[PDB]
Parts: sequence; C-alpha cells; structure tokens
Amino acid sequence: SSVEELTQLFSQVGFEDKKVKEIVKNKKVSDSLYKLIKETPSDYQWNKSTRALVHNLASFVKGTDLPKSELIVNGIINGDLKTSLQVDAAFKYVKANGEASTKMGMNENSGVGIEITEDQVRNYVMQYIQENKERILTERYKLVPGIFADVKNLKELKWADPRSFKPIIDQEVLKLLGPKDERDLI
Repeated sequence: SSVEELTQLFSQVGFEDKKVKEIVKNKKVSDSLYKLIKETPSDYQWNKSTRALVHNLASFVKGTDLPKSELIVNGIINGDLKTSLQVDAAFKYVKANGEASTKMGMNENSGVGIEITEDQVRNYVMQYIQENKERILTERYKLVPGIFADVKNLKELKWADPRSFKPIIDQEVLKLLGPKDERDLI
C-alpha cells in the first residue's frame, strides 16, 4: 500500500536504497512489484539476478492485473527464466493465453531448457558464411560488423548467449579471408 510499506519490502528483499527510491517514483510498477514479490515463498532468498528479473516483470505488468502472473514469478525464482528476454517472452505468452496458460506452455515458448553451445553457435555462423561467401570474400573485413548484426538476428540463436557471437565470428572469418592485409586498410 503506502510508500513506507513498499519501501520496507523492497529493501528487505535486498534492493539497494538508491534503487528503491527510484522504483517508488513509479507507483504502478511498484504496486506490481509488491504483489509479485508477495506471491513467492516467505523463506525465498532473492539475489541480484532475480530481483532484476522480477523488476523487469513488474515493468511489463505496470499496475495491471495479469492472470497466471505467478507462473512467470515461479519461473524466475526457480531459475527457469534466466534473462530479460525469457521474461519478456514468458510475459507475452501468459498475456496471450490468460488463464489457459500453463507452466509447460510458458516454458516451451520462453526458451526454457534451451542451451545453445559454443559449438552450435559456430555451426550457425559457418552456415551463414557459406551462404554469403562471395559477398563476404568481396568485402572482406569491412563486412564483419554486418555479419555480426545478421548472426544476432538468426532465429536459431534467439536464446543463445550473444557474448559468444563476436569471437566465434572473428575465428570463422579468418579461416575464409586469411589474415588482414593491405586489402583491409582503413
């Protein structure tokens, strides 16, 4: 309810004081955050990751009532939904399906259990390079920022960790282009 109660709960779950002050600036998001936090186990121990993810969720709900919202919360606190991206997907799914939403349906549509390995990223990158080989041979290293943009956008890599994308691309491009030479001067 009141700013004092909201303040108390948020700092108790471990939001830092400067963060709490910012959150309560937005009363709709604060209302959702409060209600979302209250539908988790009394003895659950928040951390930087889940606090942030539940705040994401609150920022999506933004004062409105979402049927089956607890499915998303349980997914966050149990480690099923690890990223803002998964939380946004789970939110969109639960919003689309309303009360017909189930854990498995949400999971299945929020990348839950999907782990793309460095080896799979590499396969997808290789395939892209094969498909665009002559455009890439012609443009050489100047095109690397473009390859990166296109690789991020590959739907097979939606749930992949995007920090792997750049090093794997640099390695694969080297195989085709050879090392940077006079052709690559800027």
